[PDB]
Amino acid sequence: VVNQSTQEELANRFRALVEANEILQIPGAHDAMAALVARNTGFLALYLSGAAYTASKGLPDLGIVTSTEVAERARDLVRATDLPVLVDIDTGFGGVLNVARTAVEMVEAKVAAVQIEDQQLPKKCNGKKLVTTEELVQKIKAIKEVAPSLYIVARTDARGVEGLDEAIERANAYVKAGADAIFPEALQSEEEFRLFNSKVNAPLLANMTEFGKTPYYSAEEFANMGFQMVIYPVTSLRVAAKAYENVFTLIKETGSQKDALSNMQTRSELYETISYHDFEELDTGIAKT
Amino acid sequence: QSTQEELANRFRALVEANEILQIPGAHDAMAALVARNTGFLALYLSGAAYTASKGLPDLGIVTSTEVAERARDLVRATDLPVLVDIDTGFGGVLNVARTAVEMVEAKVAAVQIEDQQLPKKCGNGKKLVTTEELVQKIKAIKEVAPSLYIVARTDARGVEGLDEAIERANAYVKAGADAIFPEALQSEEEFRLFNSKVNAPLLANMTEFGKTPYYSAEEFANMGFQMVIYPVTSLRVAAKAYENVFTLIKETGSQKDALSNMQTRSELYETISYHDFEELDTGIAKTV
Repeated sequence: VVNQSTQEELANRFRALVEANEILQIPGAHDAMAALVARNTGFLALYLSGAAYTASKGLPDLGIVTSTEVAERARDLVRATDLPVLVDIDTGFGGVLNVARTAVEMVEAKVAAVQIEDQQLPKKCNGKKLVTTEELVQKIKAIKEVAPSLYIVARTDARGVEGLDEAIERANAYVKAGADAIFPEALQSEEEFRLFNSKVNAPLLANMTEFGKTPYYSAEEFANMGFQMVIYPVTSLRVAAKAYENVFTLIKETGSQKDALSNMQTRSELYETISYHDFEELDTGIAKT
Repeated sequence: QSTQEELANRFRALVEANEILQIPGAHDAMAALVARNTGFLALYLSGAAYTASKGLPDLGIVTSTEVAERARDLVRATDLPVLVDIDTGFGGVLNVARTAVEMVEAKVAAVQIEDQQLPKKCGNGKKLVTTEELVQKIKAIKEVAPSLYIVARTDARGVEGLDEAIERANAYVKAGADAIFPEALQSEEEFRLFNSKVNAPLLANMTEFGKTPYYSAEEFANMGFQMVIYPVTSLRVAAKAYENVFTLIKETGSQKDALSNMQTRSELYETISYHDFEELDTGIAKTV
């Protein structure tokens, strides 16, 4: 709260990063603290996956979270860093109208971009089912209608369930509806990357998630195969939960945490990252005047 | 699963027990889950850990509603007794009443109130309220939220001395505090002398990089402590973890060399109890 950019300013800052020559590395941050470390690391864009946010709250990725829920966490990310944030919003949390509200809720939270997919949920009473191309298109039309200032990324899981060629047709159809970029989940080879890149006239997103169906290509490698941005969605929570495990086990069976001191953020680093000095100069600046 | 009153009396029995109660700080539900899986029987919600997780400084700028919110998230995920740091009650005697009720509704086992005087004037710094002022706040909680275990934190040692700290602590117990928190006692003889003249279960602050050495849980127990907290420890290890894997990704272009520092999918799978939700789904679909 010590001295920024508006939603469209953050949105236009996000587009230029995608339009830029170099590939846009987008790390996911489940909380505002992690968002700060990403900013301090040098990253220019932010990401919020439902998978990490749910796990952060101890819930499974089953769509049992509300759209407002995500908008609040996305707000903590923007407030703390003033960086362009890409938000995973599943299927828009409902029908065309729920998507519209979802879209507006994101703009209010000064979110630069959102990510909607073509999966069919809620699934009937553990499988990947898709909606009709028209159904997601309608959702895309709704977003552009109620929130034109919002950058759009469209996720398609058609490669797995339908096929490589049906995924491209869906992609180009999502593009003509208003989607600025395409998230093609589960492309299986370098050749599939390049062919998808050439057949679709839109920047491609890379899901660099761990222990998944994607080889650990470098960001430079994704850039040469036809991708203009790359995400590391659940990485933040992944290293965090592993760290809790270490320090908790230590305290539990040794009786102290004196062995994990090397794996900790010191007082000064917390102070600095949290910008205590800027809160002090504010209050003191008002004080001496 | 468990009611508030069941969780509160569970916290009480854990204190009355001879073995010292280790209470780690869990800034979020994920950290709370791992703490229970580690075998811990109680959780601590630090105001310093919470704020810094929300990218905010610990300057009393958060609401009691957003604290009870995160507190409830901790309780729901673990069904464990939770000790919540409510600072000063977030206002006058009236605000402490609502805060107490808010914590009860969030199924919180115990709360922690301070000697600190808030807000601080426009001019770092340290000052306290009057003894009568906090006693009134403790009295308010006992009246409004009797089902709530009360821990009173005093910071008189650093500003007013051990003498006033003891006199305040006993007045807090008289007000209804079930246990007390004596911040920053200077030595081991101050530990014993305080334990001697104060008639209540004592709490120990085992935070890092401070003026307190790293005793084991047993070493505190020998010195008379029944409970010891690890406030912002979970937040500290999470941050450095962010720093390492991000610097890796930014400088290398991949997270490949940090795969050994990550919780696997299957470990995350079993952590958030995905198996039980799936059992519930088909447990409904197959009964009809």
